[PDB]
Amino acid sequence: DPELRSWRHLVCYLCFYGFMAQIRPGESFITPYLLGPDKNFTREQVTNEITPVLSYSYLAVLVPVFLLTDYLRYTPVLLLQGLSFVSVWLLLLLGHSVAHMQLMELFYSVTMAARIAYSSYIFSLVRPARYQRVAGYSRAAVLLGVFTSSVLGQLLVTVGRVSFSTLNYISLAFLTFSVVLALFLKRPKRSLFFNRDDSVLARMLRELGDSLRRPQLRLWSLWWVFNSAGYYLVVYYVHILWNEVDPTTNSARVYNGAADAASTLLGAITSFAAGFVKIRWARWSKLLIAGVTATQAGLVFLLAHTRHPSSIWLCYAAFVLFRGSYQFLVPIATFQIASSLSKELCALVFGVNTFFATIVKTIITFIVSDVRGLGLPVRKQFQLYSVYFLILSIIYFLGAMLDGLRH
Ligand SMILES: Nc1nc(=O)c2c(CCc3ccc(C(=O)N[C@@H](CCC(=O)O)C(=O)O)cc3)c[nH]c2[nH]1
Repeated sequence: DPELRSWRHLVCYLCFYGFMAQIRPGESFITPYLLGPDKNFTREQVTNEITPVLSYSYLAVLVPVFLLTDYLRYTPVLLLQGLSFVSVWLLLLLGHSVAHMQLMELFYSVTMAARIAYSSYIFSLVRPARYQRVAGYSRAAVLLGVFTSSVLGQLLVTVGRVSFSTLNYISLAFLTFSVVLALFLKRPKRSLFFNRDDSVLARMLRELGDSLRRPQLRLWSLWWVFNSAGYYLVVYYVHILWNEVDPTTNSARVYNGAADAASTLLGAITSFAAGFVKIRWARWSKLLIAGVTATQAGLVFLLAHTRHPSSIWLCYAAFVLFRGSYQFLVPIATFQIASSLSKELCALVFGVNTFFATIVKTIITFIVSDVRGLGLPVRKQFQLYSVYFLILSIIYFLGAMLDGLRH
């Protein structure tokens, strides 16, 4: 039996690791570094040979990491999320070929599949009577981490006047510190699926069938499969589009970290404002999806049809508002799906709704974005993502009227 750690020395260390694991100052400046004068990649080599591997590998490492999170009891996947971080920035700084960058998207996809390895780690580390206070602190330390990583990434690049290569060495110093902090995390002794002391498969699938016939779980899983697949396709490719609108030689004029800190801050407000409307706007739920996906159709169209370099600040605001539109509906989706679900069925449905959204993200990425598919440039393929949300916002508006006229 291992010694119980001090309680105030654990929540302070869960919040300090969860803050320091999000410090990647050169993360918003990966694409202006790859497309810059430091890396020798063509604009069509990044958007068609490199960036679709971020979607392919995330389909390949999604299942494995989702199962190894519960099998290894959530600590070596927090180390694998930090060591694949080091392997991304070791390939940013030392990789030169296109295959070295497709390997970098293989290691970045491990860090995206192991993003739930920290929210589900505190779920199994902390007793349920004490969980909602630590999960409130650690979600505030993660959100403070991804905010100030983009602020420190911006102040070093704009105010500090450091290069993108020096910023990736500052990021590699913060990332080897996050591997050291992940070593001293307290590994749990019982997980949710594979390391409990006991079937679970029988309890879930008997409850999954009865909870699949709810018209709030099906509606917000259909949102999670399709509206979140189009969201990350805009998120992966908007920095390639900002390198087309404002191709500035100076790194201090980039402001990619100022737009990924504003969309973190605006995404925090819309996630806070969604806690007040997740239970009461459940009636007008298809109209809330169609009202936001129509806004997400206009902002991608506004991104796809700005070509003047002085209107790059409109392209930053059309993405901060784009992220804030999606982060408004995620706490509403998280509640309407997981309302009457078991905690083992929350991790199964959200693990499947992420997996089905990654299949849709892989199918579009291969057809629209890959050089083996259509090979479209970032500006033309942002016009197909604009009519992707418009087709989605038509279906949820027709679904709000084909079921709004029944009474
Ligand atoms: N060439 C190239 N360009 C890139 O942009 C890139 C990246 C970043 C891709 C990436 C960025 C954010 C999220 C994501 O899921 N974002 C989260 C959190 C972000 C935050 O909090 O700031 C979200 O849900 O918004 C998912 C994926 C890795 N390798 C790359 N290679």
